[PDB]
Amino acid sequence: MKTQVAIIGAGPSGLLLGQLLHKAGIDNVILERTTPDYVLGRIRAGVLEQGMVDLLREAGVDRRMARDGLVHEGVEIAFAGQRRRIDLKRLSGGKTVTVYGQTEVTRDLMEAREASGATTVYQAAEVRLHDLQGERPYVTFERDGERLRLDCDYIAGCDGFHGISRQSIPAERLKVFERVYPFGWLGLLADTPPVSHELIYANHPRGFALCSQRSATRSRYYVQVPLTEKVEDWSDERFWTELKARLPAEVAEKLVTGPSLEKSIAPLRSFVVEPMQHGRLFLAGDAAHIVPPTGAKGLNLAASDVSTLYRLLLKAYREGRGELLERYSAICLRRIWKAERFSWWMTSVLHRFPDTDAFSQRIQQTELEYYLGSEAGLATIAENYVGLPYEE
Amino acid sequence: MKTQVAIIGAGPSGLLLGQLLHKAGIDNVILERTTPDYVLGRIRAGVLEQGMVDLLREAGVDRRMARDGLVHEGVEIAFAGQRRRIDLKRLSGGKTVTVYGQTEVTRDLMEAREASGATTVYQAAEVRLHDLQGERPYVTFERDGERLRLDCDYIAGCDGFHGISRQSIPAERLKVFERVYPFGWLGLLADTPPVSHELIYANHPRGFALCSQRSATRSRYYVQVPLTEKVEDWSDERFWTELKARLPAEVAEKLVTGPSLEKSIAPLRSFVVEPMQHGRLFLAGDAAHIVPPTGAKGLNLAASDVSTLYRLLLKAYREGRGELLERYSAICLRRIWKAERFSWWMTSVLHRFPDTDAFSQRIQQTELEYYLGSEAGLATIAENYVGLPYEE
Ligand SMILES: Cc1cc2nc3c(=O)[nH]c(=O)nc-3n(C[C@H](O)[C@H](O)[C@H](O)COP(=O)(O)OP(=O)(O)OC[C@H]3O[C@@H](n4cnc5c(N)ncnc54)[C@H](O)[C@@H]3O)c2cc1C
Ligand SMILES: Cc1cc2nc3c(=O)[nH]c(=O)nc-3n(C[C@H](O)[C@H](O)[C@H](O)COP(=O)(O)OP(=O)(O)OC[C@H]3O[C@@H](n4cnc5c(N)ncnc54)[C@H](O)[C@@H]3O)c2cc1C
Repeated sequence: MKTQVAIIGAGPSGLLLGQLLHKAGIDNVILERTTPDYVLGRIRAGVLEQGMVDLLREAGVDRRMARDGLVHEGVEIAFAGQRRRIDLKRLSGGKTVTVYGQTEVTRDLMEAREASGATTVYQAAEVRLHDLQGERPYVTFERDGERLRLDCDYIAGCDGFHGISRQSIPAERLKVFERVYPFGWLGLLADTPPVSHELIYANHPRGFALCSQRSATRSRYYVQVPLTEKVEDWSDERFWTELKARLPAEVAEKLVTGPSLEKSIAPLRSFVVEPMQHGRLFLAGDAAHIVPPTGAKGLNLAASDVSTLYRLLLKAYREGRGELLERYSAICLRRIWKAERFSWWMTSVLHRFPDTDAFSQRIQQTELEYYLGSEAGLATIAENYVGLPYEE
Repeated sequence: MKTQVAIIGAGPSGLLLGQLLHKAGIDNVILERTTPDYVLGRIRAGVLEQGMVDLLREAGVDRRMARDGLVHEGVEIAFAGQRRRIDLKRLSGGKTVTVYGQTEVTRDLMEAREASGATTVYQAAEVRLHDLQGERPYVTFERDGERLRLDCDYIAGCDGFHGISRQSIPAERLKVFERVYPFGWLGLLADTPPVSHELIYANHPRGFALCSQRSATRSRYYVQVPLTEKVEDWSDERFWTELKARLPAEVAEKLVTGPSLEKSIAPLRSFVVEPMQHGRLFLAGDAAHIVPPTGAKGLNLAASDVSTLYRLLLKAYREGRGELLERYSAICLRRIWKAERFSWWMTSVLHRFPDTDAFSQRIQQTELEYYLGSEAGLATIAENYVGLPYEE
């Protein structure tokens, strides 16, 4: 079989890239290691930037989002007995963020692809990339015991952190930057009304806590835990008690608790690889970089990578301007590094780090006091939170 | 579940390590991504060093090998109209090599493990390593939809070039050395009597050819092909004609051809990673390094890595000398680099390289003439071919 653009991974990155391209008349095939069900079981993201929202509208998959999504105009940070609200809309110049789960975005994209008739091969086992530096690269994979070959012009590696794409580039050609945090996030999804109409990020001595949501009757809560914890050691009962302990009393007493639909621990890390392409292979999303969930940038950076790749592929196919693809990494890395710096900053001021001396604790507290009390400080959080502008 | 040593991959490396350890009283669990059948379908190696042979005897899996294996005392190199034999036995000081297929070695090891009652989990999907730098590392995997956790003290990554082990070590902690050759080997396994009682490595203007065997009625032939070739473009008919064209007439006319049992193309590469361990994780075999098949060192280097790891694990468990494990990489890398240099040398003097000027062609030919005509030159090939001594 042959196609123009072969896409590895049917998560939001690949599906969004594949929708945009198909819409523009560029044939693409998506190869996914697992099943649609497995993909749909990942809870993950809840916060989307305006740029992600417009990209979904452009891809023609925004009906359900425009209806069910919640537009948020502010967020709250609670520390040292105080609760400070950041007016994102006012401080960022009218920009806002949208709360719509990643499961929903994925489901909408999967349905739009299903209907369009575009090719999608699930349970594509043992995917291997070949002739990346040639003019005719190809992908081999196993479907029901038989190994097929897919010929293409370009390959978009949208296979996540553990995908085959990044591994297929000669190690000596990549420079990795990584930071692993000494804690993870224990998340709990419940069918209960959220405790606030906006998100509450909390720095507490016992550790970080976050009050999020998915809709008016579905909440998502998180608490910072050491990497040595096991999810089975955390009953719903234990989670609620711990969460309550980390929140302001007035917030904790208004909390409607209930049994969990999902519970899991996500470890935290920062990771960037440079460059993000090799020959005819271009990395996008988690395949190229990871940001701690604190700044809500992962899925959103996946979106800007995809918007950039799509627009460069359009010029190549439509305008015969293939030389432009060489600019992929430079354009993306600029936005990636700034979003990494913000996610790193948020993570450092909101979490409890092991082995912290007196001076550092005081500086962490002072960072919050200064940034949340200065009009200029608030603006730096707001513009970064809503999302820095996409480069052209 | 808990065990002492968790082993990733049931190829010869993991099975051999697991047999040795079990025999010494150290419990180990082997996790394999595929099925026993898939493992048994890989043809691969045919030449074993004396050190590999003694290691199999020590592991108590040499009955069938001692019976069916063919001990070779010499090899032949054909170039420029000449056929020169290297008397390995005489030039290396009595050492020889043994021809016994890797499929057989694997089958013998699998049966010995089956009988011993030692744990082996096939179709162990989505294997992930955790807490490598801790005192209690663990492995998570999926077996029939359910994700299990395996606790252990040490983890031996014997999962090959594309395994999860090497990928689990922080990229910034490893320094990769790699060379990819512009050609691959098209191999053909036939149920016919070999053309010679010894192997024939041939440098011919059309490219490299190799006459090997598995037994008195089963041969293995190879011809050098560009990376752009597809196995389906090579009929048995086309292979035999090409092979015949690359061999000395007297050899080519004695050739008994026949339909193929197996046909495949293996690309050539040199690859070394330094160090070969991280915390409680130790890499072995193809997971740590790849050598072009020309010098017949891959499986053999896997054996010395395993012999070293086993002996260091024995001191740790039996003698409480865990500090010795830190020496793993230094000991192995010494043997690896020398076997890499030899495999690289063999590859460069026996193959046709694209874009070679007149001077280089003459030097390649002169290398053969000198090394095959000097008693000292012959000895350097012989001692390296039989295998350099294992370090203690
Ligand atoms: C707890 C948590 C909270 C988060 N919150 C936010 C938030 O509020 N906002 C935000 O922007 N980000 C957030 N993120 C991040 C976001 O979820 C990820 O960045 C996003 O899922 C990345 O999408 P991707 O398409 O790049 O890959 P992924 O979602 O990982 O999907 C990659 C796909 O490729 C497939 N694949 C892997 N290997 C292969 C192979 N060899 N062959 C074929 N297919 C393969 C995988 O099965 C998978 O389907 C959060 C993440 C977590 C963990
Ligand atoms: C054409 C050719 C000829 C050769 N000739 C010779 C010869 O004559 N002599 C010689 O010494 N060498 C030779 N070699 C090399 C030799 O075959 C390899 O070095 C040897 O197979 C390495 O063994 P290993 O156990 O390290 O791995 P492998 O044989 O690759 O096995 C690794 C195992 O790990 C499994 N695995 C992979 N990923 C995972 C995962 N995520 N989870 C669990 N399991 C996983 C794989 O399924 C596989 O079963 C030759 C190779 C080739 C290709």
